Amino acid sequence: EDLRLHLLLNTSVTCNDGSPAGYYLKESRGSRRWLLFLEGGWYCFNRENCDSRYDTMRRLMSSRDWPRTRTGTGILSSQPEENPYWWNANMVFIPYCSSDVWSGASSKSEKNEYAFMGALIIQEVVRELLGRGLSGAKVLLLAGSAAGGTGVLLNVDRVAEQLEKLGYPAIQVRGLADSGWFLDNKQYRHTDCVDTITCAPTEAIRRGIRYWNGVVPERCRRQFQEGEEWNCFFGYKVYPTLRSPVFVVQWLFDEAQLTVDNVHLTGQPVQEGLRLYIQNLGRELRHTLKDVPASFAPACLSHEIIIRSHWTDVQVKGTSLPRALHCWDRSLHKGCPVHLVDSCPWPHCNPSCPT
Amino acid sequence: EDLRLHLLLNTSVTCNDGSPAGYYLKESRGSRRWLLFLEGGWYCFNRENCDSRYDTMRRLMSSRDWPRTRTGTGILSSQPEENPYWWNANMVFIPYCSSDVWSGASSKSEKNEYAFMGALIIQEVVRELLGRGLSGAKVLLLAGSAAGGTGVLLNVDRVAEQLEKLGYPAIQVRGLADSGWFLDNKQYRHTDCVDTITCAPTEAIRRGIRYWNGVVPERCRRQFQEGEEWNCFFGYKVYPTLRSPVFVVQWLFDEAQLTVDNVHLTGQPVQEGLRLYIQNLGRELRHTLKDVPASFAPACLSHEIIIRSHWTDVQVKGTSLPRALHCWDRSLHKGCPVHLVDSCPWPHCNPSCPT
Ligand SMILES: *[C@@H]1O[C@H](CO)[C@@H](O)[C@H](O)[C@H]1NC(C)=O
Ligand SMILES: *[C@@H]1O[C@H](CO)[C@@H](O)[C@H](O)[C@H]1NC(C)=O
Ligand SMILES: [Cl-]
Ligand SMILES: [Cl-]
Ligand SMILES: [Cl-]
Ligand SMILES: [Cl-]
Ligand code: NA
Ligand code: NA
Ligand code: NA
Ligand code: NA
Repeated sequence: EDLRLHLLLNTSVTCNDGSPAGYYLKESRGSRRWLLFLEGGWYCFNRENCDSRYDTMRRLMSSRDWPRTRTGTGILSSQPEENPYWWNANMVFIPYCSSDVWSGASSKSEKNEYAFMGALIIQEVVRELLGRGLSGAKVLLLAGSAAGGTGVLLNVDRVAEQLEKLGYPAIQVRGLADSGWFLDNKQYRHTDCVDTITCAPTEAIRRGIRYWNGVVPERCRRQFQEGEEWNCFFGYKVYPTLRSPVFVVQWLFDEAQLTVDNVHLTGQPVQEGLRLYIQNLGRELRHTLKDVPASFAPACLSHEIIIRSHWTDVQVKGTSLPRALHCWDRSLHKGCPVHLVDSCPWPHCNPSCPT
Repeated sequence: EDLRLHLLLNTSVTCNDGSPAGYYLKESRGSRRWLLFLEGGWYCFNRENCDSRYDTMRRLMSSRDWPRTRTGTGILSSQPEENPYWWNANMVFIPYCSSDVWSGASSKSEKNEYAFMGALIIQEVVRELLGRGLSGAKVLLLAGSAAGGTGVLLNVDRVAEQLEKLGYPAIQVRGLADSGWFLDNKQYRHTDCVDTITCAPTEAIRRGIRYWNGVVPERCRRQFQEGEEWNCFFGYKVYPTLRSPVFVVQWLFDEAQLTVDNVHLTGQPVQEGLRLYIQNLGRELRHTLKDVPASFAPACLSHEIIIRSHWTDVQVKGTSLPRALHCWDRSLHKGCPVHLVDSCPWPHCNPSCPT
C-alpha cells in the first residue's frame, strides 16, 4: 500500500554526506502514468550553514535514517477520494538530500565536506526506473514542491532529453512545479545575508550556485552572460525557454517568498508601507504568470500544496487543482480550464484558502 | 449532483401506455466518456400479463410518476470512491418502460393496448444526446443490467451503425452486459408457462418476440431460420456475431435464471438431483464464456451488479470488476486481466460473494 524505499545502485551518486541517495516507489501495473515527485526543504549555501543543517535536519543531507516505507499523500495518494483523476499512477517520491535545489551535477571535490548531486540523483532514479516499468510509460510527470518545484524547472528538459537519448522517445515528459516560482525581488527591509532566513533571493542563489557547482538548463543558460546563471533559478526567467510542458502551481503570497523578503504576516494589523509591498508582490507574481498557459495561482498565504491531503479543497474561479491538471493533460493529448490565476489583492481574498 | 430527467421530444416513441419515454442525464464536460445504462425489470409476453404488470409495476410501463432526478449508483456514480476509474463520465440512465427486453421497433398497432418500442427508445435517446455533448464523445459504453443486459446484446451493433450513419464514426461504441446472459435450458421441474415466473426461457421468448414484434441483430438473425429469431435473445448465440466489443458480467448462478428454471436456493439442504442440476448449470455457463475475451463471472448466487453501490467489493482470481473494466478499455485502445471466470462448483465457493 505504501511506497517502498530503494537505495540507488550507482555508488557515485549520493546524498550530501555520501550515503546512498534513493527513491520510494509504488508500482501500478495497470497504468502507464508515472508521477516522479521531488521533495523540497530549502538549501544551504556555504559549509557553516550546511554544517548546521546537518546537525538539525540530517534527513535532508543523509539517507542513514530514512524509513523503509512512506504513505503517498495528495497527488501521490492511491486513494480515489484523495486523488480523483490520478490515484492509479505509478508513484515515486524522491527524497531531497542534496541541499542544492536539485542543481548539483558534479562528484564531490576533495576540498568539500559535502557532495551536491541533486541533478544526478534525478538522472540515476530515471535510469533505475526504466528497469521497473517506466520503459512502458505514456506520461512521466516530474512534479515537485518548494525547492522541488524549482528543481522541476531546472531538470524537466534534462529528463526529456535523457529518455530520448536512452531510446524511449514515446514517453511524454512533462512538469508540475508547485511553490517553486519565486521573484528575485528586494526585501521589504534589509537583513545581511548570513543564512537562508536572512539572505535575499538573488544573493542566496548567487552564492549557492557557486558553492554547489549547480547547473541550469542549457536553453536558459544561453540567455544570460557567463557567471549570471543564477537567473535561471527564477521561474519567470527559465520558463519561457522550456521545451517540455510545465504546469505552474503558485500561491500568490508564498510563505517562503515572504520569509526571504523579511515579511511575517500573522494576522496582525500592518502599516501602509507593508500593505503596499505585499499588494505589489501579488501583482508582480500575477504579471509573471500572464503568459504561462497552464497555471493555478490562488490568492492565499501558504506554501506547498500537491502532496497535502487537502489539495482537493482550494478552488480558483470555480475549479479545483486536480481538475485543472486533468484539463491540462487532456489539452496536451471546452468547459475545462487550465489557466486559473486570482486577481484579488490580499491573501485570503479567495474564500477557499487553507486555514 | 443527480441525473436529471428529460422526456423524449419525438412523440412517436413512447412507453407501453403511450406516455413519453425518456432518460436521465448528468453531464460531465471534462470527459469524453459516455455511459448509457439500460434498466432491467423482466418483461410481459401477453396482454393479460402486461395488464397485471400495469396494475402492480406501473413504473415499468409508464413515465407518469417518474421522479425528476435520480442519484447515480455503482458505475453511474460520480463519486471516486464508488466508481474509481469512471466517476467522471457523462452518465445516462434510460428507464425501462417497454416490457420487451428492449427489442420492440414498431409503432403500436390499433389491435394492441400497449406499444413496445424499446429499440426505438434507445435510438431516440442517442439522437437527442448528440445535441447534448455526445457528438464529442470518444467512447460510448452501452451498459445494462438483467433485461437491460440482454438489451445491450440486442442493440449495441444497431447503436454503432446509427452513429456512423449520422456522421460520427470516431465515437467508439462498446457494450457492457450485466446479468443478461441466459441459458435456453430445461427447467429442473416443469411448470406450465402462464407468467414470467413459471415460463421456461425458450417459451417465454418465443411468445414474447411475437407479441412485441421484437427485432434482433441482423448478424444473428441470419444464422437462424425464419421464425427462429428467439435464439438471438440468448447471449451465447448472439455474441459470436457481434461487431462491437462487449464485456460480459454474469453471476454463474443467476437468481433470474434459477427462477425460470424453477429452482429456489435459500440456504436449505438440497437433494442430490437438484445439486447435480445446479452444478451442471454453472458448468454450462462457464462453457459459454470460454471464448468471450472480456468477462467477469463469479461463482455466486445473485442478480445484477453494475449499478449496485457495492459493485467494487467482489473479486475473481484477485481482481475487481471496475479494474477488469479498466483493463478491457486499455486493451481496446501486462498485469491487467480481462477474462475472469470462476471454476469452482457451487454458489459462494468464491469468498467475496455479496451476502
Ligand atoms: C552513474 O552515475 C553517473 C552520474 O550520474 C553517470 O554519469 C554514470 O553514467 C552512471 N553509471 C551507470 C552505470 O549508470
Ligand atoms: C422519431 O422516431 C422514429 C422511430 O424511432 C424515427 O424513425 C424518426 O426518424 C424519429 N424522428 C425524428 C425527427 O427524429
Ligand atoms: Cl489497474
Ligand atoms: Cl562543503
Ligand atoms: Cl473534469
Ligand atoms: Cl397489447
Ligand atoms: Na527573512
Ligand atoms: Na479574479
Ligand atoms: Na419459476
Ligand atoms: Na478457478
